[PDB]
Amino acid sequence: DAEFRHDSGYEVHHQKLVFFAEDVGSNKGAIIGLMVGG
Amino acid sequence: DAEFRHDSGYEVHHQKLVFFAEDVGSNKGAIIGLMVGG
Amino acid sequence: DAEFRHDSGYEVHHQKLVFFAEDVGSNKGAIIGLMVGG
Amino acid sequence: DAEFRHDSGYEVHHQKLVFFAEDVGSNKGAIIGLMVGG
Amino acid sequence: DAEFRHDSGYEVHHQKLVFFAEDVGSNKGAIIGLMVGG
Amino acid sequence: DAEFRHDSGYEVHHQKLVFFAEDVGSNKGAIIGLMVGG
Amino acid sequence: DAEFRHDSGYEVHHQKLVFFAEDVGSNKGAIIGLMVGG
Amino acid sequence: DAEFRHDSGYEVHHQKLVFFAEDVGSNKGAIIGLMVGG
Amino acid sequence: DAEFRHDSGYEVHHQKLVFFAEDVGSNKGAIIGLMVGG
Amino acid sequence: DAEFRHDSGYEVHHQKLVFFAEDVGSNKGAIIGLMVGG
Amino acid sequence: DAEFRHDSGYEVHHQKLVFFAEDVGSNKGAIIGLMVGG
Amino acid sequence: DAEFRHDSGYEVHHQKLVFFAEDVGSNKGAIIGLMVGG
Repeated sequence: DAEFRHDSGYEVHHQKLVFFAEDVGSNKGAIIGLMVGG
Repeated sequence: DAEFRHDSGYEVHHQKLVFFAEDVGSNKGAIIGLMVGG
Repeated sequence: DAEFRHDSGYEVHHQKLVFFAEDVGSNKGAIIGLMVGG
Repeated sequence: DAEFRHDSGYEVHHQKLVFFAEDVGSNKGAIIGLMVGG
Repeated sequence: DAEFRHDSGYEVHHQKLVFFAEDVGSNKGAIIGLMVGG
Repeated sequence: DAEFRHDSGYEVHHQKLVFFAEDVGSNKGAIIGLMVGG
Repeated sequence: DAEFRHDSGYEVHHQKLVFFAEDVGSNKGAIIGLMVGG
Repeated sequence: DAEFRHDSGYEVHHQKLVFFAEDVGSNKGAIIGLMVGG
Repeated sequence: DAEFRHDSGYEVHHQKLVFFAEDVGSNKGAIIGLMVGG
Repeated sequence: DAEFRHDSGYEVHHQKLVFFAEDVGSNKGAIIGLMVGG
Repeated sequence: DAEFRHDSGYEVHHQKLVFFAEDVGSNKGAIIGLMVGG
Repeated sequence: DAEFRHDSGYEVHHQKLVFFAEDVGSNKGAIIGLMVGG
């Protein structure tokens, strides 16, 4: 799960970036190419 | 699950970006190509 | 599930982008190509 | 573009799966959330 | 582009899986959240 | 681009898996969250 | 119950305030949110 | 119960304040959020 | 209960304040958040 | 301002109390008995 | 301001109390009995 | 300001109390009985 929050007060600027990310180009907890005999 | 929130106060700027993301190009918890004999 | 919220106060700007996303190009919790003998 | 082909000769089996896929949960070459001032 | 091909000769087996995939949970060459002032 | 090929001769087996994949959970050549002032 | 009384004799002044109050923003002897099983 | 009384004799002044108060922002003898099983 | 009384004789002054108060921001003898099993 | 929320899942009980309150017997931000000469 | 939240999962009990409160018998930020000569 | 949160998982009990409070019988940031000559 993800809980993202951003709260702004008094801000003066030319440029501002806020970047919040969890899974970007990811295979978390994945099973890929499994073989079981029985 | 995802809970995203953004609250603005007093903001003065030329440019501002807020980017919130969870699963971008992802296969979280996926099973791909599994083989079971019995 | 997703719960997205954005609240604006006092904002003055040339450009502003708010981008909220959960599953973009994703196969979360998917089963693809599974084979079971019995 | 896709050019998928499968030819079977002499095959004997309990189970056989052939899985050919392209762009499964994808946004290839897509523009999402773009802003140009002029 | 994809050019997928499979040819079977003399094959005998309990289970056989052939899995050919391209761009599974992908955003290849995508533009997401871009801002240009002019 | 992908050029995937598999040719079977004389094969006898309990289980056989052939897994060919490209760009699985990937953002190759993608632009995410870019800002240019002018 | 309230018994408020003010008697003026010989008084000379720019400003005079007499403030008599009882139960201002009060919940005296109140039952709020009570639960009895039997 | 309140018994408030003020008697003025010979008084000369720029400013005079008499402030008599009882139970200002109070919950005297109140039951809030009580639970009894039986 | 309150019994507040003020009597003025011969008084001459720039400023005079008489402040009589009882239970200002108080929860005297209150029950808050009580639980009994039986 | 007040933002109150309660969400129930799987609940089994003899008795349950949820009590949410902000201003109970309160004079928040109040002016009482002010005197200004000019 | 107040932001109160309660979320229930799997709960089994004889008795449960949740009590959330901010200003109970309070005079926060109040001016009471002020005198200014000019 | 106050931000109160309670999240329940797997709970089994005879009795449970959660009590969250900020200002109970309080005069935070209050001015009471001030006198200024000018």
